Amino acid sequence: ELETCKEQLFQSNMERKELHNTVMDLRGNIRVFCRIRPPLESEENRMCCTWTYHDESTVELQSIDAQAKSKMGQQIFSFDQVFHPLSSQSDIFEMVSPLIQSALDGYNICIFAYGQTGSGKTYTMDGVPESVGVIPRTVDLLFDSIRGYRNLGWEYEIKATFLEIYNEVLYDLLSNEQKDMEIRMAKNNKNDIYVSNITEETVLDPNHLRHLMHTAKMNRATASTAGNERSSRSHAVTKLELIGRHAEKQEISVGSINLVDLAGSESPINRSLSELTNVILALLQKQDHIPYRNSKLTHLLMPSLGGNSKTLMFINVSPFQDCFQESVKSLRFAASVNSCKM
Amino acid sequence: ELETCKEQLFQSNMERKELHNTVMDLRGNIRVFCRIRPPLESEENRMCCTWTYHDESTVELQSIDAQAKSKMGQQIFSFDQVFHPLSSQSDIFEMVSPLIQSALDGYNICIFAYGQTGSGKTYTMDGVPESVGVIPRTVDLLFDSIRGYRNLGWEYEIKATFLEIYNEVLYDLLSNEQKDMEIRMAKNNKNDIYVSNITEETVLDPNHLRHLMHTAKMNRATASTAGNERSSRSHAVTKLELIGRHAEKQEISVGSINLVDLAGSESINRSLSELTNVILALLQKQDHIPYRNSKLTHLLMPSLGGNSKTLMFINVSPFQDCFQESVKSLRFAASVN
Ligand SMILES: Nc1ncnc2c1ncn2[C@@H]1O[C@H](COP(=O)(O)OP(=O)(O)O)[C@@H](O)[C@H]1O
Ligand SMILES: Nc1ncnc2c1ncn2[C@@H]1O[C@H](COP(=O)(O)OP(=O)(O)O)[C@@H](O)[C@H]1O
Ligand SMILES: [Mg+2]
Ligand SMILES: [Mg+2]
Repeated sequence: ELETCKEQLFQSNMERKELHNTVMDLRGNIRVFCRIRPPLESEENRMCCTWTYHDESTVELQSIDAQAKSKMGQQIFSFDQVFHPLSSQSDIFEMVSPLIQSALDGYNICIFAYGQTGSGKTYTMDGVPESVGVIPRTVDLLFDSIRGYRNLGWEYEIKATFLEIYNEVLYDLLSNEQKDMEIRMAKNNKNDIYVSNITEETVLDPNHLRHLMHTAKMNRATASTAGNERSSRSHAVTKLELIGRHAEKQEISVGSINLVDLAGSESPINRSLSELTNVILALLQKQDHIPYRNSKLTHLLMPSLGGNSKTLMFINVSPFQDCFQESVKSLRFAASVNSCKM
Repeated sequence: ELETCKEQLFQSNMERKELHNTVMDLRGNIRVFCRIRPPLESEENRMCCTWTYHDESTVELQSIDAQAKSKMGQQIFSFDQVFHPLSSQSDIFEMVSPLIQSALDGYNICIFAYGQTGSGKTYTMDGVPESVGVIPRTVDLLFDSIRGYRNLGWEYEIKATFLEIYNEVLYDLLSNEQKDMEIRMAKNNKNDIYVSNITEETVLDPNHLRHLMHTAKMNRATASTAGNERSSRSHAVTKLELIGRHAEKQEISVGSINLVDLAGSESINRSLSELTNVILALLQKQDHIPYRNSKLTHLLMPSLGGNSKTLMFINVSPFQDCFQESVKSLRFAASVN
């Protein structure tokens, strides 16, 4: 008879699962966001732009130059939402926690931080000890959720791997034992991908994972020091694969989260950056063929840009005049996107 | 030990509830549908119209009068869905069943069948012993759901009341004791309404209620028999009130289902017209809704409110001679969304 609790507990969750993917689907599946960051004490003598916020999801930006102002015309863009200099980390996390539950439910996620250097990706994805980013929160939420699922029969296992992509070249950031990795078809799924030779530790709790994350950062030997042309010009893919198994019932749940702290989008490899973009738009257009294998980064995420996959995308921008010319570019991508979702 | 687990059930269900309403919301909350009925053996020599189906949620009608249709511009309308002559009762019910869940979760529902006489309203809401309508299936679905809910701690209680509105006059279809009934502010909710003197039976199962529905139908002894300007000119409000109580937790769930079998739409109309206004008035987020301008809009005031969910069926006849009317029916729909 208590089977009727556990069995119906198995059933309410099954229904909860569909309502949620349905909500997810109507809401989007490929949402684009914008994040604007407050200027720093070391930029108090820096020139801004004029941020006009027409409604909670649209924003127009204008060059404080009254002269150039004439030939530029208009600069107005909308998104599924917009975050302004007073928007907290916890704010941005609201837009993400749902996708986290989708992964536990068996769907692949992809959160990308994108923008020109200085914009705020690293701050967004990782954050800082004072105000943690998406990844740190994602982990806590992940372990909380997992904890509960036990009472339902599901035993979850997390499998983390951390790497970097610098010039169409992959780097395990968990080992210094310099090897040669390759993106290849997963043995039990020609559609899933697998990286050969990566360190794939199985997280034991927020701790063990915070560590691993630290390690990955160090081994990144982040020479943001001298000629940093490296870190600001390379992709950082953190992947957590969630494997849920229900014995005495069978069937498993497999969903993966891919937290990409993208390279800076500025100008004078871009092989990926550009390629990544094409792929994204190519989907929105239900295009027949997506060039996933045209770049190490799209090949690697191929299985999470798929059909049921859900993608977040943050465009970070600096509220500064000198940036402006870039700041606009970052947004245009956002504008070119939603023009396809039409 | 169950006290750590079953609580997760009340806790789980709770979240299902929150999500369903979220889906309901994005979907609509106020959806307008369209049903076209196929011609009968007694209409084989009747003139149809040109039913163009541009996509599964849009359709264009046209006067076979190459003469008239060349003088009108067009005849095109889209709904949240459209059902054609081949659409079954079970099809329509799929559009409804979700709202039945909302009811049990504590929201107010309203299903309206609407159109010119002879279009399909009575068929849709009540149906026939062969192909039952929305109301019959709502009761079955309502009792199944209830039956499972027990295991979650909730005890549900249904409370039916059937009435008719003829000329801004309310008739209790469950008693022949001819009394005077009034619409007034509920005691424990000034926004809620309560009719005085209505028989309010507490349904015990599909039977008890099917019975009551029959009674209600007999006690309707309309003039459709001898002077149809009656039945086909009055409103039939069936109302099931769902009250769920969770003891050893407190908290109750109060929701109602209002099944309205509207009166013919051809140009009394005090209500039918008013009803229309009110509907549209909501889609426009208007400041003040004139709920008390008609007997129907005042009875349903609480089930058209904020959270409230509303389904609107516009039945139409596939006939040339109905044409001019069939377009008016669709214009209302053209303005809703
Ligand atoms: N939202 C913010 N609030 C406060 N400081 C921020 C914010 N966003 C970015 N910063 C600051 O600037 C730095 C973050 O780097 P970032 O702009 O993420 O990299 P890139 O755009 O080169 O990938 C941090 O040292 C942090 O103090
Ligand atoms: N979908 C249908 N399939 C078969 N018969 C139908 C259908 N719709 C309506 N009818 C028929 O016509 C009658 C229904 O009346 P109705 O058109 O609902 O009323 P009004 O439009 O006057 O409110 C029934 O006797 C039924 O046989
Ligand atoms: Mg950075
Ligand atoms: Mg009728």
